[PDB]
Amino acid sequence: ALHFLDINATEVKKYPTAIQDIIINRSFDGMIIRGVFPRDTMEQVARCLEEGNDGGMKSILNKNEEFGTKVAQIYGHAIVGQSPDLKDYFASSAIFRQACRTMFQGSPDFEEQVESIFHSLSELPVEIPTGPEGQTYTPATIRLLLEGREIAVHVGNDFLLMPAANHLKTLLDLSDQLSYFIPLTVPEAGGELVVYSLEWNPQEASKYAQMQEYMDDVESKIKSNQSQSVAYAPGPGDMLLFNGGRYYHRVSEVIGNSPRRTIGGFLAFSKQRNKIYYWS
Amino acid sequence: ALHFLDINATEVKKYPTAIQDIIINRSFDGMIIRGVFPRDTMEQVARCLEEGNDGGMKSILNKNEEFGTKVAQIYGHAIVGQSPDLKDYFASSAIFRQACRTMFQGSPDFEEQVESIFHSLSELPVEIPTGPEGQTYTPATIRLLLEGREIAVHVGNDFLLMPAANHLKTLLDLSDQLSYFIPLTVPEAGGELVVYSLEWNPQEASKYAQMQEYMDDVESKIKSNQSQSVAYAPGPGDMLLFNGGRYYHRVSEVIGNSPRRTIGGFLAFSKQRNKIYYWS
Amino acid sequence: ALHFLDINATEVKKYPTAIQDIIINRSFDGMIIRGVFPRDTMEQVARCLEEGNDGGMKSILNKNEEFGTKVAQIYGHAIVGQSPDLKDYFASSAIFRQACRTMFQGSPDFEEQVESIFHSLSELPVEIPTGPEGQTYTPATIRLLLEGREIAVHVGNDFLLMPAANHLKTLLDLSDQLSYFIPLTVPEAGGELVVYSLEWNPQEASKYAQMQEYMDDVESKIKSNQSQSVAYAPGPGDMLLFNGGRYYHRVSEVIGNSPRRTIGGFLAFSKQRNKIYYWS
Amino acid sequence: ALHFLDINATEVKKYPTAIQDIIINRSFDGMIIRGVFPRDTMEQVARCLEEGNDGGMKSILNKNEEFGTKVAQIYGHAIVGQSPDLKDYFASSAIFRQACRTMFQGSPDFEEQVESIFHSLSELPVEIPTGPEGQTYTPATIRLLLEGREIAVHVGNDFLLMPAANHLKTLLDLSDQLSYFIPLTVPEAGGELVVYSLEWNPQEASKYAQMQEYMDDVESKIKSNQSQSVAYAPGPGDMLLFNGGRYYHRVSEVIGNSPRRTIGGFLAFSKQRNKIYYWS
Ligand SMILES: O=C(O)CCC(=O)C(=O)O
Ligand SMILES: O=C(O)CCC(=O)C(=O)O
Ligand SMILES: O=C(O)CCC(=O)C(=O)O
Ligand SMILES: O=C(O)CCC(=O)C(=O)O
Ligand SMILES: [Fe+3]
Ligand SMILES: [Fe+3]
Ligand SMILES: [Fe+3]
Ligand SMILES: [Fe+3]
Repeated sequence: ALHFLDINATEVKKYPTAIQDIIINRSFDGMIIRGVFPRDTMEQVARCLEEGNDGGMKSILNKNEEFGTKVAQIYGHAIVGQSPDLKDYFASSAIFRQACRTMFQGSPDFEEQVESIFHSLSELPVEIPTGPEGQTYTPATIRLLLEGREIAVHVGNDFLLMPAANHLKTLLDLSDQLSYFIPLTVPEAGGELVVYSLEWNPQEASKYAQMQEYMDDVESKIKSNQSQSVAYAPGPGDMLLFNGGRYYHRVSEVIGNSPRRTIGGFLAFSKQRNKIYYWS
Repeated sequence: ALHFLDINATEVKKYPTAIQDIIINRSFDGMIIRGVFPRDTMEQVARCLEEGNDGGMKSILNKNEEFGTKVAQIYGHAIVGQSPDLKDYFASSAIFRQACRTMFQGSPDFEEQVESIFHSLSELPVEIPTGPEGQTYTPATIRLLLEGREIAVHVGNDFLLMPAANHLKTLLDLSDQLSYFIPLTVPEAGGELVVYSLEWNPQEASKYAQMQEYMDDVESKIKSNQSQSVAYAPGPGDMLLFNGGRYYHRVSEVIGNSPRRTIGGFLAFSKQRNKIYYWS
Repeated sequence: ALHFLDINATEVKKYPTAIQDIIINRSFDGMIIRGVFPRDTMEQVARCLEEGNDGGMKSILNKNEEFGTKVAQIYGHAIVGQSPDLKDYFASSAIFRQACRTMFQGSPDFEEQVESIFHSLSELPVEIPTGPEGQTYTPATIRLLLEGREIAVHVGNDFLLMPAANHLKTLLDLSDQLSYFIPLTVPEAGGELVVYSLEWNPQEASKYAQMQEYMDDVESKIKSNQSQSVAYAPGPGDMLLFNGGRYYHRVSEVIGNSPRRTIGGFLAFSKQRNKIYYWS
Repeated sequence: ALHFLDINATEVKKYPTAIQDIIINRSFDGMIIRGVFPRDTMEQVARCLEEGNDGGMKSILNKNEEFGTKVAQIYGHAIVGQSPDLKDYFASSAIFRQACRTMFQGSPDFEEQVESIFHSLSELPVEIPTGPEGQTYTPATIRLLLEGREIAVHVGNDFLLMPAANHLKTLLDLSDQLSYFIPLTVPEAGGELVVYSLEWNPQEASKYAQMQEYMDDVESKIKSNQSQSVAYAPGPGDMLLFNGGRYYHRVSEVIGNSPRRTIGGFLAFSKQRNKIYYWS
């Protein structure tokens, strides 16, 4: 995958076509924007969580008990895997927006930082979606991978077929959706983003029990031997931004004591490609 | 290879046994210390070079058109591969030290920063080697990889068999030597450190033309269907520290316009293992 | 010339107006400061050179066989007669500053010593010029006159019309510049500083091919019966400091085996006469 | 005059024939031995005088004029121009020896230093003459030139025709006598030794009233135009040693406030050239 930019956050202005290029033109596949947040910012935010001085965010922590101890714990309600009503999603999302502003102590505030990055890369306005009759979506979600845990293979564009999506399908240009995330703490080893070469293909994916078996099965029947995969491990405060709507991806198993705290969501164009919408 | 720590530079204090461990105990193979330098420092240093406002360092740049256009250009003379006199090495090394101190505007000074990091990791004293007749070795070297170029496969401990080494072998405990480097600028793609599992020794290394096709053997050497490799790409200000004395390694071909500027050298114990020596 | 003080370096404090006096008021013409350096220091420094234990200085020795065996060899690059770039000047100056500190083993360090003398004589601060893009100028230069050789007539203030001067002219008050030098070894005979009574006169000097013929030609057309000259021969560690910017001068042919080794440079005021600048 | 050595006191050992050479072979004319005494010693000795903490030497100071303000004040009796009895000479000579040993505080003792120097230069024993009836001669004499004063022209070898000499003529090999002196303090300008090229010539000297009009008168009658003279100015602790017995010589008029304090005497071979005698 030509998932390549590894850009200094500073020179982000040099790519005012970058989002349009990944989604629509598909000329490249993702970016690594280095230093979107100060490593200091990330360590104090990551410390708030670890103790409890967190603007009230322990109160939306959804350790995912009965999915086994092999998928990620997660602060705030992730819109993926929600009842199509969105009762509790719109609810936790307000808590998240507030508890987050607190923790970042405006040095620099999470939401505005991310917005200017997305702004500079698209040159369109950036908004978090307003719900049907005024609720707020959440701009992002903090994922917690404890040692041993991992996030399994999945694709962005399956969300377009999910009933919870039904509101946003009315707001969004139904292009590819992008993923983005910024690490608060990194693990000692592993726990790296792995993007597969293979594109969005629901028809053939569904015929497998667990979707990793689809990735494996492909990697046998394709035996050229380039590699089908490419893996990154962005450090604290480095943003990773990519066409996760299109490409199958995952996170490696976390090695060693220290967990992988990591905040982010998704990102896409809107109906008539005017605003840039970013949610989770 | 358990080339694994990915530590935040801040908590470098928690590992005061770390260097002895990589070299002497071989209990693990390397570290990535995140944020040894402020991203801000790294880009202004990189701007100084790129412009010319460089404390006079342009006068020791060695573009190596002597070797075809696939090896790195390099500021200051790297001690590896010099006539045993070290005349032109000791000279350029004096220029390096001043121009380098200059460029960092003591915010924070290169020699001082790196020294405290190596200190915290050993709790031994850290010194730059003084030459036979009072000269100075250079503490490091700025390597410049232009688009298309690369660094070929090699091992640190071959230096121990080299003529230019003859001085230091009197100064060093002849254990493993470590490599270390800090990226000033990162490329768009590629140009990543790849460390191979294959260890240092003198025998069948001698039997070739030379050495990337020692990563001939390397792969149909092994396999079950292992990894002979591990690959890293540290961002601006992130230090990479590893037992490159022991394991064969290289740097990927740099892809894309912007070049891979990178400052660093090597690192080892001293005759009766008290102070820690670091040079380039 | 009232080139007269022959002061014991000790009582140098008694003349805190001295530099302002020679340069600006021109109330007297120069000093001989006896014992700025220990005779022990001068013999051990000169022995480091003579052998090779020189902190790496042999590598900036510029024998000038390109000019006939009529002018002096010289360690380090003298700023006079340089391309206006100062690329190789600034480079050697870095080397010089290092090898010099080394050789003096801080007993007492060259730069520190010299600075305190210049300090006491002006009561202004003393600095070595930092260059346009962060380089260092050389605080001094070691001159080597072998037996038979000599230094030809010249004036300090021509440097003001030289293109290599273009940087410092922005830094200096464009007063007269003074010379200073301290003998490491003295020759058996000859090799003495000869300062002529004649003042700086570029227009009329330029009409001569060899500038000595200007000194001769004047000394015929003037014949009163005083003397036009005054000549000195300071022993090891004796500093000679005088207005060589204003007056024509030279060094006699060296007689006898032992060469005339001598370290020194020039000395001047700064733009708005605060700081004292000294270089070579 | 080949009055040339300007040797470092250290390497005085390299010339074990030098005294025999100046006196007997007349192969050269004199030496300047740099650093016989520490500048530190010289100024603390000079401070003792200037104050009064002088081991009692004020009691042999002969402010001298009886003779017009033409010649120098002088501590102790100089043997030249004495009653042939030597009663008052031998008496002041005892005083001088004690106050002098005193003032030097054995750091290094005057007699002992000078003796080792004369020793290294002859490889003969060195002694101060014991008088006829057990008295001592003085090893040296401290001369004091105040501002404006000077020493008139003279030759060493007239002393041989003087009645005050009659004793030593039984002691000395009647070769040439050398003069020697070491400055304790130097004046601001002038007050330098001038040795003329002209040799010892009593018959023709005696015909002039003032011995300078013999020097002027000669320098007119064979007007070629090299120079007939040579002039020296040794700093504190530098010894000047030369065949002043043979050549007419003098001291410049002292310029400026600070006087020219200076200790020294003469030096010659002994009857059957074994021992080296030195007195004043
Ligand atoms: O590592 C994360 O925070 C999530 C990775 C992922 O699957 C995504 O890009 O949404
Ligand atoms: O990245 C660099 O600066 C050179 C890499 C290398 O060969 C080393 O670390 O020893
Ligand atoms: O003797 C020297 O070192 C140089 C003399 C000279 O020309 C100067 O005073 O600058
Ligand atoms: O400076 C002196 O001590 C006197 C010089 C002199 O005439 C002598 O050497 O005897
Ligand atoms: Fe995802
Ligand atoms: Fe290497
Ligand atoms: Fe000069
Ligand atoms: Fe005399």
